[PDB]
This record gives sequence, C-alpha cells and structure tokens, in this order.
Amino acid sequence: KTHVQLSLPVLQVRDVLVRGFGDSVEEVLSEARQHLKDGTCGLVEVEKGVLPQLEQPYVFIKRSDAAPHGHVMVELVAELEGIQYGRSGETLGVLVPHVGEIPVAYRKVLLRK
Repeated sequence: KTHVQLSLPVLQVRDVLVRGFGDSVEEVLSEARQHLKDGTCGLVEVEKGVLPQLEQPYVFIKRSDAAPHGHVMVELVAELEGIQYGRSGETLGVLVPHVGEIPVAYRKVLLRK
C-alpha cells in the first residue's frame, strides 16, 4: 500500500533517550521509515527550545494534503544545517526512535510510504 495508518506516540523532548536516527540525511530518512514500519517511532511536537535538544539530521512529518478516518496524510522531510530534503506542508513534529518512553498523546497519521 502507498499509505499506512499509524498512531504515533507523542513524547516529551526531555524523556527521549535516543535523540535521532543517525548521521546522514539518507540514513535518518531510512531509519525513520524502518521504525515507522516496525512501530518503534515516536513524535516530538516542535516548540521553542525542542530542536536544539535533539540530534541533526532531523526527520519531520509534514502535512501532505488537506484527513481519512481521523489520520492526517503526512510525508517525511529531513533537515541538516538549515537545508531540507523534501518539500511538504506544515510540520506535525520531529520523529525519534521510541524505546519505551511513556507518551502524553497519540497522533493518528496516514504515512505516504
């Protein structure tokens, strides 16, 4: 399927144990997609002071369209030293590995895979 319904655990930035997916734009997009498939991906909502507490390159989920079954359609965009790889809509948050942190909420998304 071109899209997959996921419910992403929303994590507090200070709880996150593994603060990124790797060391290159290509690696972080690869790892993010693998963790999204394996159900081991968390979401941090972006506010003032969040991104400096996480590791670059960043992987964002961005709104790809204006929401089937409650699921916002999203795609992945990476960012390294102020350059984004991909073009999409509004940021819903930054993806991180989930290793058992307790979420504050869930974000229903339809991921363009």
